[PDB]
Amino acid sequence: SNPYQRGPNPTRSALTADGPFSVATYTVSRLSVSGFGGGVIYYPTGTSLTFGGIAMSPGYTADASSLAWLGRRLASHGFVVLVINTNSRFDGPDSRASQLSAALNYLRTSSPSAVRARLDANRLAVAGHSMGGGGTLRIAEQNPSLKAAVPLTPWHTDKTFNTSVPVLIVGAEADTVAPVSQHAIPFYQNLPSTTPKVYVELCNASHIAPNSNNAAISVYTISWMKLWVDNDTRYRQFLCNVNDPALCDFRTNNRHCQ
Repeated sequence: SNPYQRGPNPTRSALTADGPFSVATYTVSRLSVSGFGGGVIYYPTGTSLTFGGIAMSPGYTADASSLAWLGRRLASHGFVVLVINTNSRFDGPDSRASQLSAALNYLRTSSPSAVRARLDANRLAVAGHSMGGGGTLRIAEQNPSLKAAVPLTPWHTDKTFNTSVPVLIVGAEADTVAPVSQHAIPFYQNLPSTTPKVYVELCNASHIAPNSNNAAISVYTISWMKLWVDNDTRYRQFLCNVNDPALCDFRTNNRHCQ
């Protein structure tokens, strides 16, 4: 058996709404922590099981509420999710990477008792929007023990990231803030050919598509986290041999399908 498998057999429809786990929230004040700006933890309740953890970063001038829907969505499918606020809303992508690192260390070592009781500190991943997506790529470079990384409409002025962490990038076709031709697609192509990687492009979507309920972002983020954080091969079906009308491009080296 797989000891990390959680929840019933998935259907695509089930991954476009909140999942089977009830969700509690814990607000982390910025005065209570060092190395990042606090944020909000979404985590399963009404259960005795433990789950993998995810640290998520918002983008430039944005706060954790810009990703609240996705933190709740992920936690409801079986994850402990900390959506951070940054020390300053103006911090850049590599500063955001440092703060994801501090947030992960916090989850593992000094999170509240109710949160720590649901976390398997051995299985952690990262995600982030915009400059927070650039920070996701950088921390994946810095910490190869992470299980997965999902940069959402990522922005960074560096374009080559040497990481072995499995990466799924979400680009937005019509993005004029981090245009896919200058950001998402170069990040995808410049990742090592030996790293499991996937690129999905949302049809006629803008840079802020990740900041509100989005069925495609839901399906692919849940599935990538399930497959790699939980070793849950039941979610391969949503990531292999895909034809999704909400997508106008899908690329992969297919290392995750077997």
